[PDB]
Amino acid sequence: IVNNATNVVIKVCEFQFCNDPFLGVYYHKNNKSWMESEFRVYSSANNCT
Ligand SMILES: *[C@@H]1O[C@H](CO)[C@@H](O[C@@H]2O[C@H](CO)[C@@H](O)[C@H](O)[C@H]2NC(C)=O)[C@H](O)[C@H]1NC(C)=O
Ligand SMILES: *[C@@H]1O[C@H](CO)[C@@H](O[C@@H]2O[C@H](CO)[C@@H](O)[C@H](O)[C@H]2NC(C)=O)[C@H](O)[C@H]1NC(C)=O
Ligand SMILES: *[C@@H]1O[C@H](CO)[C@@H](O)[C@H](O)[C@H]1NC(C)=O
Repeated sequence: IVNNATNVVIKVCEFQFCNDPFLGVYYHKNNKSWMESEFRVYSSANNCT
């Protein structure tokens, strides 16, 4: 279950998970905006219904 700042996603797949999975939000100084930029959770996704 991940909330990637735009839509709630529920997936049950054979993920090859990273040892340090995370999400990365980048703050842009010039326009003072925060954007979702990094999605480091799974290296692969297969075999799921
Ligand atoms: C959050 O995750 C969802 C699902 O993984 C993303 O929605 C998909 O985005 C891709 C990229 O354009 C589309 O091809 C798919 O059709 C989308 N699925 C839908 C609409 O059901 C969503 O883009 C992700 N959000 C961010 C900011 O990365
Ligand atoms: C995961 O995906 C693999 C890749 O297709 C599947 O491996 C084969 O699946 C077929 C379909 O039943 C079997 O006949 C083969 O014996 C499987 N192994 C090989 C080496 O071909 C695997 O079944 C999938 N697992 C799940 C739970 O969906
Ligand atoms: C802020 O600037 C960056 C880079 O110029 C851009 O990617 C981002 O979309 C901008 N944010 C807004 C809210 O316009």
